[PDB]
Amino acid sequence: TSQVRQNYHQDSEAAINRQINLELYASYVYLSMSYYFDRDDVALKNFAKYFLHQSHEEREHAEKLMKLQNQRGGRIFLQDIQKPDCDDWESGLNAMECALHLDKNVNQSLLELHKLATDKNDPHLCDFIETHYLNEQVKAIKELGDHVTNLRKMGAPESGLAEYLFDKHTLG
Amino acid sequence: TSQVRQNYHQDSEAAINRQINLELYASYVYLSMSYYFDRDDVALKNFAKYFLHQSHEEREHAEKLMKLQNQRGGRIFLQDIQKPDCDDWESGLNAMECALHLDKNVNQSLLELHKLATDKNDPHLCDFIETHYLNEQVKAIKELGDHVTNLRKMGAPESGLAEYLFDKHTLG
Amino acid sequence: TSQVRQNYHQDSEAAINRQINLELYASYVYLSMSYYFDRDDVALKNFAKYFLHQSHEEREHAEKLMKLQNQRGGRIFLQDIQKPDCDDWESGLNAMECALHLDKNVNQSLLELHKLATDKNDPHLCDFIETHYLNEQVKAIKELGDHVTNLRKMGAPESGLAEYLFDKHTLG
Amino acid sequence: TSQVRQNYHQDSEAAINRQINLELYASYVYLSMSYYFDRDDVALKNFAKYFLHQSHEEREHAEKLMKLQNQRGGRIFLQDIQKPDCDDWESGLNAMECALHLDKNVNQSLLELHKLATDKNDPHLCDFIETHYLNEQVKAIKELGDHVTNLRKMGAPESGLAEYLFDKHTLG
Amino acid sequence: TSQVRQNYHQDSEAAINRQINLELYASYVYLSMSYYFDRDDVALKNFAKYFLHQSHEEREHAEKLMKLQNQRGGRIFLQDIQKPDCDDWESGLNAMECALHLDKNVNQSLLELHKLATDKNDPHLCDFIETHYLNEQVKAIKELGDHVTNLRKMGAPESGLAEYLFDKHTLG
Amino acid sequence: TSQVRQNYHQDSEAAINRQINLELYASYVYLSMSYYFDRDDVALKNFAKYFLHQSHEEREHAEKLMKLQNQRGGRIFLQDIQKPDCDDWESGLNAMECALHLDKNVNQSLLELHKLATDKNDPHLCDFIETHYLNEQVKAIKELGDHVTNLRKMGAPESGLAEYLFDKHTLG
Ligand SMILES: [Ca+2]
Ligand SMILES: [Ca+2]
Ligand SMILES: [Ca+2]
Ligand SMILES: [Ca+2]
Ligand SMILES: [Ca+2]
Ligand SMILES: [Ca+2]
Ligand SMILES: [Ca+2]
Ligand SMILES: [Ca+2]
Ligand SMILES: [Zn+2]
Ligand SMILES: [Zn+2]
Ligand SMILES: [Zn+2]
Ligand SMILES: [Zn+2]
Ligand SMILES: [Zn+2]
Ligand SMILES: [Zn+2]
Repeated sequence: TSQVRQNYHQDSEAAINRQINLELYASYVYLSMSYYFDRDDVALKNFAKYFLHQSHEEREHAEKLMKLQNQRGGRIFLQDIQKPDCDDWESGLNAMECALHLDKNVNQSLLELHKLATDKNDPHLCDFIETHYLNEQVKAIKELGDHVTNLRKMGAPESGLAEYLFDKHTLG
Repeated sequence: TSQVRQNYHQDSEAAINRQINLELYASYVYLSMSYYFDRDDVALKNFAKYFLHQSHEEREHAEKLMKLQNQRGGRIFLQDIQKPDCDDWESGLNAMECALHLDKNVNQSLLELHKLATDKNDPHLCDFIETHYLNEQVKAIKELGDHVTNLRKMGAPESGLAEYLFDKHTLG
Repeated sequence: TSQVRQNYHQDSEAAINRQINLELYASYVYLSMSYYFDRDDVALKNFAKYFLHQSHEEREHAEKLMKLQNQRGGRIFLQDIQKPDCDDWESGLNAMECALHLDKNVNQSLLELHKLATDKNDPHLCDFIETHYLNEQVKAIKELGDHVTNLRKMGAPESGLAEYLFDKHTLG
Repeated sequence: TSQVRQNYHQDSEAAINRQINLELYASYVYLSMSYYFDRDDVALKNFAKYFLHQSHEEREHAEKLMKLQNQRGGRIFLQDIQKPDCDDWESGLNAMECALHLDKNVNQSLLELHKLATDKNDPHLCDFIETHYLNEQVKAIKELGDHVTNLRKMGAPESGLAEYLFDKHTLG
Repeated sequence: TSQVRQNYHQDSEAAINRQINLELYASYVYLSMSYYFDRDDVALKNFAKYFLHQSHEEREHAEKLMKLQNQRGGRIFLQDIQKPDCDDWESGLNAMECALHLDKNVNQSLLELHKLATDKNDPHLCDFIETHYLNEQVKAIKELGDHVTNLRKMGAPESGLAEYLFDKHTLG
Repeated sequence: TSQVRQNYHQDSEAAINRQINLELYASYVYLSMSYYFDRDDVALKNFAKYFLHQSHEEREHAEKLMKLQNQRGGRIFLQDIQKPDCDDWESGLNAMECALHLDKNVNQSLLELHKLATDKNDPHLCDFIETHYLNEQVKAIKELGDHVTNLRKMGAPESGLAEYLFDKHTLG
């Protein structure tokens, strides 16, 4: 038991360690999506940049949870980072749809972490999650939804014109 | 035999002289492609600029090989620069496809030059080719492939809209 | 088969994909080592910074190989990133010893990749590896060896004084 | 027939296409002369620079004629660029004598082009040639004559002292 | 056996130690040549400066090889630096001829070192030699050849006028 | 006999030539000591810098004596530079002790040179030696003595802590 540990439940500790793995996984999915758009037969450079940015943010989120763990006197236990579900992400629209899905899954896990912190009366953990994670996640999900909507309305994925112009005018 | 000549095989000398002619030819093809896009009935000003830039780079590559020849104590022997295969390059997509083809043919010749330098144990020539030519060539080929992919996906050559917007948003 | 692919052997492609996984793994090991030094019962802030820097460099190395793959017309296939061997890295000296070991293992893999590229007469891949990877790896290994030597001479891991002063005067 | 074509005779069009080839050839001769002076057994660096500058100007002149062709609604037809008459240009004086000769031959062709434009009552072509080509050509020829005179008076080609000092004091 | 040593053959180690001695010797020859030109009965101040610069570069090359040795885990073994063959270097032309000769001898040794590194499959050593040594050596040899050519053409060593003007206009 | 020679005894000339060799040797010893501290199993970077600085100063001292020789109308005769007595300098303290010893040996030779110049009534040589050499040598010896004292008092060579902290706080 850490000399700093206070009001920090075993279950919260375990849940943070799960959250660290999930942020790392999300980072990995976005890394895979970015370089898919860097292929010579896909060639949408701003989709690639957009997803590489999201990838580095997810890693940064992981790092902040790892800092949180040590702050509270918890002990970090890392797990394998699972390769993503796809190697080939099909189109800019499909990738955005999969990103939206992934962000909601990460959000659900954040919400469950907050429920747990509430159940354990850990107001420091509750506020940490609300301050750094919940509103950022909500903004991301709204942005990914906006992107999906625009791509669909432009006639993606069928219109390669649509994905080309979106890359230029929205992601550029 | 030059007072500077050292470890420089007759065959390498001949092969450099062939490479100088090929870079000059590539310069010429790109020159022809540029001014095709400057015609009043083609009128894609950024395709024209793009290909004029590639043309001057090829000439610069020729000049660097000519410098290399003299550096090593070889003797430059120039040959006719052959007019390109086409006068009319048809479309922005077709021109990019022909540029891709040409760059791979030049790359193949660079690779054969490197094999020869290796077979003759000429590490200075090997590194010259790797330093100035191989990665530049690989980048060019990846870029031309990206361009071809985007044009095709936008609906070129049939969509004159596609070639117009590509000229603006990618080459502009 | 990619429109850009040229002189790029199936085996090189596979070997790059293995190298991408290994750089990612090394990134992960360093991430784990960094936050070990951020524990309240370890508390060596510059060891933590040092290893976090190495972690981000490894990720950057992975990203550059992923770019290389697409450049050459290869296809990126990602694998799980394995959790590191330890959760608790014991001391600054032990962590540096494990870092040295890891960097030599990564170097060995780089060397095998270069042998393969040589055997396949792929001078572009040979030079890529020499330019970005081999000398950087040699510098890292020399630096980690210097660090290990100094820690040992100061009386680490037994002297907590030694690890404290090294963190201040060398890593600070 | 181009939508822009006006008062532009078939013969003028053909003559411009001949002029483009000749400027390109002159560029090539000067390129060859430059790198002759870059040989380790010739080694007059400012003769080399001087002739490389003239080479790039000739190419630029070719490009301006190609622009002219398209401006008027003509169609560019490129021909082989013939290798120059010599590989070895003998001395700085001899090269200047050959440059003088070449510039007068190019001038003669410019004058014949102007006669033709006059005979076809094409005042736009007449003025184009007078504005960009005739006075520039006359200056070049006067300069090359000045250079030849000075080299001869200094005792070139026999005095290697003379060619060395001219390179320093006039071309440097 | 060094904790950093990897893929570094005993023969490479020995060959680096030989190369360090040769760069040091070349430094010494150039030092001797410089101060010959500083004699009151020779008095060519820019020949003296030129050769002193080359001398310090050679020492710097030695130092970089010594760094390389330690980088790879090799052990530096220094040998006597032999006094140069001459005390009196006769003329600016003769000194340049001897410098050319010396640089080719050093180049030959560099090439043999590269053959050895290749035979031992040491791509790090191969690239080190190509990156820092081979092109620098080729440039030096081309420059020394240019200098020899110009001196000879001006009428050195017989013309003391020629050596005086070369010192001013080329080395100044 | 040089047109500039005046009041410059054959013995002084010979003694200067001996002094040039000794400064060069001292330069070499310091060069060897520097790179000993650059080994991965020694790793004291500021000891390495300190001794490399001393090395370049000794070379500069040699060069100034060579200038002196020519100034006075003497003739420089160079001898082999002998490899130093050790390859492995053992510790920072031992290296400083050997440096102190070497500097006193060089000082003794300077003093004998001054006695000779005095005996030959060569006030220009006497003052040259006093101005550039004697006080610089005395400062060096006092500094090396200070360093030795501090290392000994800190518990070097046995305390690797002592050598590490001295490198940081005194040589850094
Ligand atoms: Ca798995
Ligand atoms: Ca709150
Ligand atoms: Ca033909
Ligand atoms: Ca596992
Ligand atoms: Ca290389
Ligand atoms: Ca012909
Ligand atoms: Ca000897
Ligand atoms: Ca000896
Ligand atoms: Zn996140
Ligand atoms: Zn090229
Ligand atoms: Zn790496
Ligand atoms: Zn012209
Ligand atoms: Zn050298
Ligand atoms: Zn001294």
